[PDB]
Amino acid sequence: VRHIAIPAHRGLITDRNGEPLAVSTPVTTLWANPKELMTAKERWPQLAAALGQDTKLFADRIEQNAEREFIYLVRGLTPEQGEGVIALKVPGVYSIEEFRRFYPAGEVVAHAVGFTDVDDRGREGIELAFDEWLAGVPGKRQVLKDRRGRVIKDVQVTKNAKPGKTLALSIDLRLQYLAHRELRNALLENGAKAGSLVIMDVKTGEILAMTNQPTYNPNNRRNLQPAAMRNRAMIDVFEPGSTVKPFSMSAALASGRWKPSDIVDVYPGTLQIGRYTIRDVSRNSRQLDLTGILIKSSNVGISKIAFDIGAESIYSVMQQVGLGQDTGLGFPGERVGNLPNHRKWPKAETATLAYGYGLSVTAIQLAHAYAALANDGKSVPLSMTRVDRVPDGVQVISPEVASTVQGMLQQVVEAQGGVFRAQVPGYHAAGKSGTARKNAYRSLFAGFAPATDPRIAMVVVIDEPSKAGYFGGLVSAPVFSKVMAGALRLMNVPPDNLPTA
Ligand SMILES: *C(=O)[C@H](CNC(=O)NS(=O)(=O)n1nc(-c2cc(O)c(O)cn2)n(C[C@@H](O)CO)c1=O)NC(=O)/C(=N\OC(C)(C)C(=O)[O-])c1csc(N)n1
Repeated sequence: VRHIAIPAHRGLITDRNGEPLAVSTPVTTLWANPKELMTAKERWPQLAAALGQDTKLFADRIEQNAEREFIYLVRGLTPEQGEGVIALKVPGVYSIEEFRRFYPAGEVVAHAVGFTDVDDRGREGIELAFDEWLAGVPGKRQVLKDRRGRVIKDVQVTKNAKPGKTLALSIDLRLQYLAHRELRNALLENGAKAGSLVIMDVKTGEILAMTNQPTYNPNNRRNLQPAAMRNRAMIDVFEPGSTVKPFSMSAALASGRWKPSDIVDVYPGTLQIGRYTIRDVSRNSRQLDLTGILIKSSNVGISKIAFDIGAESIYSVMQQVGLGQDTGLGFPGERVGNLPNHRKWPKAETATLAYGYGLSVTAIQLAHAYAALANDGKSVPLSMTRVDRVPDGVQVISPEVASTVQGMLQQVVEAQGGVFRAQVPGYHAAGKSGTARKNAYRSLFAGFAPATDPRIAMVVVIDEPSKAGYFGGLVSAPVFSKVMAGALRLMNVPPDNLPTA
């Protein structure tokens, strides 16, 4: 070896407003030339001590490497700690200036941002996804050494290091902190195993927050529990159950065959389909209108609509809003779930599609589909980076149908017998609860606000709540209420439901 590499300064990662999320910090690595150390053995114990190493094990290491001209002693010290050991003047001890990431927000955005390894290479999250952008390129310095490997000098910088480039995420750290706190709070209030919360800008496709529990502090490389390192919002797939009923309803309203005031008879709350029985969560209904089917969350009601309009129409809307489909994000480990298709849809599969059973999605997909509904039926491609020019997007549901469904979902939140815990102080909001039997349950709420001129969509997933209440409208709805109330205020959306008159 006639060169040493010159590490490049890795690009700053910020939130959408320039708040630092991953910052390259100076550290110093110490290395030694055993051939030189072998001439200076009386110094070894002082050096061993400086390095926190056992005297005899350190001596054993040097002796075993006596034929080598390079070994690492320790990596990633503070500059001051490194200078401290260099100041001992032990022959054959040298230092290299390197970088280590610091993550100022720690566990709050750990799953989005990810982490680098000891060599400063991205290995999880955004650090990995945008590694090429962030990394820049190392330089090279030619060195002169004697025949024992003693470093005499730097001869010159052959190649200069090129710094990596700054990256501004879509995340709004203010919203990320709020979501993080409120998801953690709800997890603890419910004794739950895990959860995720996603907030999206419905107009721009930006992911404004994406938080999961459990989480981890990426600044601390000890312990490390891989289960806490899971970006569940992107990696965990789940059956969305009742939260997809608004897409079934969109298909119904688009077919020409259904209007909101139409009635379906769901008595006696079960419906036999050959060997399979559809069963409603509550079984105290006969006639329901279409908004009532959503309020009551009736699997029987949505199934009967599905039989009438056919599964193909429902599958198309779900596919178009992105359920079970690749997001087109860069993101390491992201899963796609599954939206089943059929050459010919049998009756059972038509019903189960319509109420979200036996298909699987991620929280990011579900939030993206709600964002399309909220954005007057126009889907904008997802982004984990700040969006300055908004892409054109794709009109997936007709604006009229989107408008009608928005209004129904506002009634789901606001009407008698609805999901009152999702109501957002100061604002009209809209959305739909779900509960999936995995007994072990996952509690869901998906929605957007304000209900007119929607601005943000949100999905809350609470995995295995362990108190007697486990329904999405009980467990996840209040998290939507609190997080939406804070997020809208932070975004300076004027309240559209303050008390009047
Ligand atoms: C939809 O997800 C569907 C039916 N379950 C729900 O709609 N849960 S919820 O919509 O979040 N929800 N339902 C109720 C509720 C319950 C009642 O007994 C009565 O009478 C009225 N409402 N609440 C309470 C709110 O009204 C308070 O405001 C809700 O929040 N899910 C399923 O069909 C699935 N499993 O169902 C359960 C009942 C969990 C089960 O079978 O054990 C399901 C769908 S996909 C899947 N794997 N499971």
